Amino acid sequence: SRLLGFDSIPAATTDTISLPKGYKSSVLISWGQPLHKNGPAFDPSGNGTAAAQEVQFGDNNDGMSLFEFPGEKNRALMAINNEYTNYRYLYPHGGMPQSAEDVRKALACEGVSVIEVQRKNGQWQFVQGSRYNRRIHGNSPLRISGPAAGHELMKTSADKHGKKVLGTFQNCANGKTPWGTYLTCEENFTDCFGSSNAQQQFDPAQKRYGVSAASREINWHPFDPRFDMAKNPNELNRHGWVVEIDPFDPQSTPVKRTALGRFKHENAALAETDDGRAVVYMGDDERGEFIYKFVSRDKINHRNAKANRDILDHGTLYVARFDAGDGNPDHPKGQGQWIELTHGKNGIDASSGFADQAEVLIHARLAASVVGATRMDRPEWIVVSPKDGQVYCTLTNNAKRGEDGQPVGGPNPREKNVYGQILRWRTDRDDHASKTFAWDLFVVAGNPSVHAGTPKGGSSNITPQNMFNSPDGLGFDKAGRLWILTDGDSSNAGDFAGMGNNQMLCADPATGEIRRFMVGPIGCEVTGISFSPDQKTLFVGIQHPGENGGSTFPEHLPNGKPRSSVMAITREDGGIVGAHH
Ligand SMILES: Nc1ncnc2c1ncn2[C@@H]1O[C@H](COP(=O)(O)OP(=O)(O)CP(=O)(O)O)[C@@H](O)[C@H]1O
Ligand SMILES: [Ca+2]
Ligand SMILES: [Ca+2]
Ligand SMILES: [Ca+2]
Ligand SMILES: [Cl-]
Ligand SMILES: [Cl-]
Ligand SMILES: [Li+]
Repeated sequence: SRLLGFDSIPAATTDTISLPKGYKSSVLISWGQPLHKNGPAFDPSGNGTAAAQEVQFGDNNDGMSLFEFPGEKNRALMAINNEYTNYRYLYPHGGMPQSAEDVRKALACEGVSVIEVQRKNGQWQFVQGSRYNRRIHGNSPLRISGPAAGHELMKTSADKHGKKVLGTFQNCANGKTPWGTYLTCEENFTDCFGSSNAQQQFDPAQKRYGVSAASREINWHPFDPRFDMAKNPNELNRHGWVVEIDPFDPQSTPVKRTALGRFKHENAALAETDDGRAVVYMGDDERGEFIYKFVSRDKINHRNAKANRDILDHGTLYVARFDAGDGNPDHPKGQGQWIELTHGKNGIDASSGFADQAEVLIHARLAASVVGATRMDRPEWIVVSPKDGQVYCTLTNNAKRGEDGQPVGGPNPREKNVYGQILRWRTDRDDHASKTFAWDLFVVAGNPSVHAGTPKGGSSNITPQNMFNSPDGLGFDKAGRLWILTDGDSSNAGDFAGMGNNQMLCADPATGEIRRFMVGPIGCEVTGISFSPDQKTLFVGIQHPGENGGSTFPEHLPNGKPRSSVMAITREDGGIVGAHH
């Protein structure tokens, strides 16, 4: 291959970072790092306060973007998501929150960490004390904008006007706009809500989004009533959005962009129509949910960044339908289309339960079911090639594929899918404004050591050497290499025998060739990817090392506490990461 400059590494089970010959890794920043001058040191005992956590790097770092600093090649800003927390390590008691301060501490872990990084002797390092350093967390004051701002469904007793919301949490992955802003995506936000009424009767929209009275083992609602559906049911509507942040303005108020719809947002991939309007491809990460596309009303003003202030408030939301494909067992190919989610179109009207467009966006999942969107195997990250504009989407797995309502077909070709696949599409005429596209399965993950000669063995670009499961994250570099990050079963046993710990692989989109590049430590997932502008440093996140108690990464102190970290990968020779030596 022209693009793959390293040899595929073996799978690993060690509590370390494994890389190819000639590569090195360094910890850029870890959960708990104070961001400001004289800030509170990380306390490995768990006794750190919620107020200190609000000024420290958040937990479980996930999607991230790097922004070049105008006029200074040795500076950059990074906006890094903090998705959730690990109660076994957050609290001294190691269990569920026991107080309002414990709840505040968990909310402080989540959100976004904006940091400055500087280079000295080729090595990028965190700059504690930079004026750009900032935490945006679960209790931060945010604004709501777009078509659902101010709607009755967005009003609560604490916010009677439906335009001011506390926090962004469950921040999964990201987007980077061409107007210098950062998009952060609220994914499993519903897990945080419960009810003080164990017999609460949830309405169809609440049930579709998966809320329950017990919460999904988060248990904030007994201490903070904002999360108690018996008292503040509309608070559920004020989360599950894409949030826009300006990393260069530390006093700016982040904005929830309701025009992009409400669902369990994984990431937000940017592209542009041939007539210059912004496009945002978005996955809803839940078994049997959909893939969405937002197209702005107005043209992007590339040379006047602030003229795009509210470009994401006006536009059109679509959802995908994919056909059955050609039935190819290895490389199925087909067509699909984008179906508009607008009140008064495609059967979305009062006869199907939608009074206005705000309700269509707040309950986008329901409107998408009305129009006949294709139920997918858990869409996670979406990326757009900078070389040819083709779009790539992980479909991480779907243990329920084949049950009633989720038939096997087209881009979801296997029942009880434990491995996942990567879906690709090419917008017609290579114009992102097109309502139709051609699709193919770029890779169908599998285990040819266990299941050779069967669908569970994967596609022919999968071998026992490079095999992996549950692709989640994706990233392109400027050369056109496609980086694949995994969040799968790390047991290295049964269906996952020989896959080892979670990992990162590199692929050539034009040939389908995939090589394993990095293996992460015990209990982690590999998530978050960004490159330095010169492409000589690849930044990648190690999330929840030791989720089940088997790691001390990265400090490796005796009976130590593992910490999610952002790693800086470089070549010892100083060349471009992934390229030939
Ligand atoms: N109690 C429960 N009921 C229903 N769905 C659940 C569940 N616990 C987890 N899930 C969902 O099942 C899927 C698999 O769970 P898991 O925690 O393994 O996923 P994950 O690590 O992929 C989450 P993420 O998408 O943030 O990376 C996810 O989509 C998760 O949201
Ligand atoms: Ca993910
Ligand atoms: Ca995942
Ligand atoms: Ca995960
Ligand atoms: Cl179709
Ligand atoms: Cl573990
Ligand atoms: Li253009």
